[PDB]
Amino acid sequence: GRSRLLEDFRNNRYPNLQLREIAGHIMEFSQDQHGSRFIQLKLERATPAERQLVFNEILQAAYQLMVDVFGNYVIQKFFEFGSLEQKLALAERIRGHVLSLALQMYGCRVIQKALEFIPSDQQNEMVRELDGHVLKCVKDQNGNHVVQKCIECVQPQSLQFIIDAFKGQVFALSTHPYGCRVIQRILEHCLPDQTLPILEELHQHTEQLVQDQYGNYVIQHVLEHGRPEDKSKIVAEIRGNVLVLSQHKFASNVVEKCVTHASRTERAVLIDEVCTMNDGPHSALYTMMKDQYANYVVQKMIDVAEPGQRKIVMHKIRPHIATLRKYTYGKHILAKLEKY
RNA sequence: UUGUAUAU
Repeated sequence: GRSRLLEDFRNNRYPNLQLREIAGHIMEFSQDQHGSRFIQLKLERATPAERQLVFNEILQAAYQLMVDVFGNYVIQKFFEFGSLEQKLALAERIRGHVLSLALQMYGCRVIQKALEFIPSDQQNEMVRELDGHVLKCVKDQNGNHVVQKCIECVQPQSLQFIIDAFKGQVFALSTHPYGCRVIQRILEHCLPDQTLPILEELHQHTEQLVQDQYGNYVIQHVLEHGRPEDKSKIVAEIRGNVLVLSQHKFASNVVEKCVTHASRTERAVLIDEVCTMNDGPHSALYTMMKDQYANYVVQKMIDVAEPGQRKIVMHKIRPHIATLRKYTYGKHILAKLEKY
């Protein structure tokens, strides 16, 4: 299968091989483990003349290289360092194939790279080829990265169709391992008329979402980047349940984000809840300090509590200081107390 | 190494 030239190249007969010397052999080298790398390194410091020579041989069969295990890297390099005309030509070779490349293990990488460097007109045209296949792409291991990329690179106005497709299924997608990702990208880049519906559904299912393996990340995202109004709705769902959620493998993380990003009043109230409320033997705080997950919440509470309130928290912990040593997680609270 | 998610 390999030509003499490539054959000899792999055998090291050409230690000083230059781009111009593999003329007529570009496609072959590109689909070869070492040949590809050989081309990729020459493409970054090659005269636009040498680059065109390489371009001439891959344009026609560009797609074949896009879905190639080693060839997809040569195409990516042109989208990044090639000329504007070369990027546009490759873009034309992609036309009509966006969907299949987006779901392709190697091609999805080309699509993502292309979206980053082509003009808005070519981006929009690429995006439109996904019209009608949004959920299929969002749920695909390769395709979800292309959708995320669209969301971060394309004018949010051209993404409305993705928003339309997400309406009514936000809860379902927020617990999906790829969907939770796309949803976080939508919250960071889309327009208010587009994030509003998404947020309304996230609020509707906050209770289930904070406890979900993936949904908890979506909720934490809102706490770390959302508007105060959205952050407050989330904090309101958490209050009254601090103790229980603090002991949950997934929701405990959301409790921490609430403590950290809540308003001054909200923060004081969440901490007080566990300083006042009693849990069977002793207060909620004591049970929290001995728990495998809640001990982290107590520490976050010590860190952000205001001086006056930190004092209250310390006094609550104080009496248990000697006993804490006998518990796996209590010990970790003792360590935290050291600094204080 | 006291506790959870993205790919050549």
